[PDB]
Amino acid sequence: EPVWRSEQAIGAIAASQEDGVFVASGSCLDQLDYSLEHSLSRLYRDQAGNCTEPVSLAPPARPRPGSSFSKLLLPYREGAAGLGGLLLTGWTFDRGACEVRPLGNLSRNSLRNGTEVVSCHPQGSTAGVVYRAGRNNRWYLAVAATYVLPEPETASRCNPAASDHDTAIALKDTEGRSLATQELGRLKLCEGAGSLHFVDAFLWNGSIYFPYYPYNYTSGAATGWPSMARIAQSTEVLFQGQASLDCGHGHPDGRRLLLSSSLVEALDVWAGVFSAAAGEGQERRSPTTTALCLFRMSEIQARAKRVSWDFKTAESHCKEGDQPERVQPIASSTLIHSDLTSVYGTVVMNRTVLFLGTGDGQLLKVILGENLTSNCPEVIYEIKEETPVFYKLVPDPVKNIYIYLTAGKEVRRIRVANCNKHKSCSECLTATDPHCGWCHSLQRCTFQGDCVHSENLENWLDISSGAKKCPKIQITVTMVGSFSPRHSKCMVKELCQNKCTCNVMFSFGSWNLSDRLQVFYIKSIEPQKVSTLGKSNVIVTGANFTRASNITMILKGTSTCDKDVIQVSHVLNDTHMKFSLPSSRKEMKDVCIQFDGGNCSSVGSLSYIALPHCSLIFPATTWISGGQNITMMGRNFDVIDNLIISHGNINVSEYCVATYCGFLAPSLTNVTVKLRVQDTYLDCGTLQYREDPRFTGYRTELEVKIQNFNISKKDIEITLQLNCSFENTILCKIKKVRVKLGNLELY
Ligand SMILES: *[C@@H]1O[C@H](CO)[C@@H](O)[C@H](O)[C@H]1NC(C)=O
Ligand SMILES: *[C@@H]1O[C@H](CO)[C@@H](O)[C@H](O)[C@H]1NC(C)=O
Ligand SMILES: *[C@@H]1O[C@H](CO)[C@@H](O)[C@H](O)[C@H]1NC(C)=O
Ligand SMILES: *[C@@H]1O[C@H](CO)[C@@H](O)[C@H](O)[C@H]1NC(C)=O
Ligand SMILES: *[C@@H]1O[C@H](CO)[C@@H](O)[C@H](O)[C@H]1NC(C)=O
Ligand SMILES: *[C@@H]1O[C@H](CO)[C@@H](O)[C@H](O)[C@H]1NC(C)=O
Ligand SMILES: *[C@@H]1O[C@H](CO)[C@@H](O)[C@H](O)[C@H]1NC(C)=O
Ligand SMILES: *[C@@H]1O[C@H](CO)[C@@H](O)[C@H](O)[C@H]1NC(C)=O
Repeated sequence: EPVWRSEQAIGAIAASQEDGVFVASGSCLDQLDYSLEHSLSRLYRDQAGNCTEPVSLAPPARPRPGSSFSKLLLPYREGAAGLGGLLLTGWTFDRGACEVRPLGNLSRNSLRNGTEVVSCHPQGSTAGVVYRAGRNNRWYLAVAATYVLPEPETASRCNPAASDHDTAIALKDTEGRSLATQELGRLKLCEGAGSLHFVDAFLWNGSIYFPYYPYNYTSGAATGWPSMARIAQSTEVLFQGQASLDCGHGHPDGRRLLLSSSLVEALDVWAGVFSAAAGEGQERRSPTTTALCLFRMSEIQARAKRVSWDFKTAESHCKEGDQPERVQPIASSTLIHSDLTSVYGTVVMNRTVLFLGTGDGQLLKVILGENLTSNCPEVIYEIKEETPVFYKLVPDPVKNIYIYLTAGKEVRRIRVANCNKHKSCSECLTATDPHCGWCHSLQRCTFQGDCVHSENLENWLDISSGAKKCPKIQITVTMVGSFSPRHSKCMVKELCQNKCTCNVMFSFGSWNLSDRLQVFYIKSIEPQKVSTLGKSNVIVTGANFTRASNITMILKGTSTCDKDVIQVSHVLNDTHMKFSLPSSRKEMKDVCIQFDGGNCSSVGSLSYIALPHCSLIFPATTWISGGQNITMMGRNFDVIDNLIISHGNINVSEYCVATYCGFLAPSLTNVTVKLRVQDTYLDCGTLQYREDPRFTGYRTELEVKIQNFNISKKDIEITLQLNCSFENTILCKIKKVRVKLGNLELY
């Protein structure tokens, strides 16, 4: 689990074919080894050495588009004959400058500079892709960006000249001086829809696609349909069409933000993570706001009509004609989810694998079925801090069993398949994980490369064989399935034979095997933040809760995973009933309640929550007398059942909200406190108890002298304006006097 922590939040990341992993964090761009251990080299773009962000960037609402300083960062020409690869990096600084440079030692001279290539607005979108075009097949760079943002301050003037005001897509040339854009190599804009935010750019079937969506950077709300603009893969912009993408299924007003994109290459299927406006961070965060939608590139390629809806065309006016066709996703695959942030699709052993990154630090992968039907996603890796996953996942190019998860300011290299939990064949083959296969020589569920050391390929049994094709005992007893060796020995108890041979045992040269109608009203439901371990007692308040025999609660979190259907635990007062929810995965499940018979009554959202990890303990030491409200800062404290103080246990109260919570130190000594939730106990540092401090008094004004404890004003009560400092004793001054400290009251 090798991690690389930057200092400022990651702005971009790419992975070269053989030159390491480039990560653009703040003002500086680092290159690392594929193990993310040592920054082989580093470039400073703004000022030497000091690579702090010149200005402050507000990390906005997870649905809202982020902001960074490194707009473009993409390697190309790599794997050439003799020409070392190139890296094209474009920054916000210097009017959106962009430099080509040698892919490798970063501190080498930039070959060609260039200005106004990428958007110079830190929150403006930019997405680029290089390709081959021209009579001599030069390397061009198609860049779609938000050049003009209506936020120019008279100090510095980013927004390009009045001629290039409405420019969205430009076909730069990586050879010409300063990356020159032709006259016709640019795609104009319609000035009505607010701005456009481009998410991606990729090549498919001789064309470039730019998935975007209209957007109001001032307001923060999408102002139209997420769309895809399709351009001919040439030297001059040949606008070939534009098509809206309709992924608002399962949500009232629809999903109009495009959070991330990825083209599943060998499948010709685009895969996009859409979301609806989730208020301010998480206030309208519903169980169905985000949705992974899969589109057939053929349908987008066919349905995109050249209409002047968002981009100026030479044959119409802005929104004075047709409206763009709405392309419908592959219906059997759309995966709804409360918080999705990024997607990356690939194909392994002729099976689509879509890794997804959720807004709470989960990387979970789905494996599409036969007719591209999605399975319920397995959670691969979880970030302990639940930081929203950066919207791009990059697969390790040199070892195809890794992927580089970026989150906040930390990058890490995580395997793509958590197949160590499978202990048998069936566990390894019914899960239908394409990366994982059973291994006889090791008798373990593992990757391919980790067990193809014996040259007989059938040693590592994969899924394409089928789950039934592992060895088993057959009755006249024999071995069935696919074994590695053709020589074994059978022994039953007590006939034995050898080899393909004949309690039961089949032993091989490397392994072995052995076997011997009224109304119904719902006031509310509490709590609404159940920890992942479930909750034994969920109280639903309402009315007439006794006029029914079979009352059920149905929770649905993920449009692919099944539903949690439960019966009422013990029907209390006709106004109150009580349920018991089981363990699940971190999610925000919808809760309907269906009585004896009828439609579900959607009581409201109900969010499972990660276990409470304990960050810090504010005082961290108090007098053996105690009584000081120790404050604990952490995450997900609202779901805490209660607290334990183990040394003998001591029950103590709690006064808490989501992130932090306090409690009077009751020990009356190094004690360990533990959050208990649903019969489980997690640790929280250690509180130490020492003797009460000694005092000396003097004197409007009052001066006191005391010989570890971090005493502060609200801790002390002096009745007749405290200010203290250590001078060694330690003197504290305030302008029949009484002083209360914890539980000790004296003078
Ligand atoms: C780095 O540069 C930024 C420019 O805004 C400045 O605010 C910061 O103090 C500098 N830090 C150091 C260590 O030079
Ligand atoms: C990169 O080039 C500089 C320039 O001399 C050199 O000092 C440095 O050692 C080089 N680093 C690598 C990793 O090639
Ligand atoms: C920008 O372009 C000029 C023109 O060649 C060059 O001198 C300068 O080094 C370039 N800047 C960077 C950061 O490469
Ligand atoms: C939406 O965009 C328009 C044009 O950019 C702008 O005038 C308007 O102020 C934006 N919305 C809000 C609420 O400001
Ligand atoms: C590729 O583009 C051509 C150009 O018209 C089109 O006819 C063809 O259908 C496209 N390929 C696919 C798989 O749709
Ligand atoms: C019903 O009993 C529960 C406890 O079992 C209590 O909290 C609630 O207030 C009671 N409601 C009525 C209407 O009696
Ligand atoms: C010292 O006391 C202050 C007073 O609030 C507290 O915030 C802090 O956590 C204590 N411990 C330190 C500074 O190590
Ligand atoms: C301790 O502090 C918390 C918040 O910091 C507060 O809610 C709690 O009531 C305090 N306890 C005492 C005994 O002052």
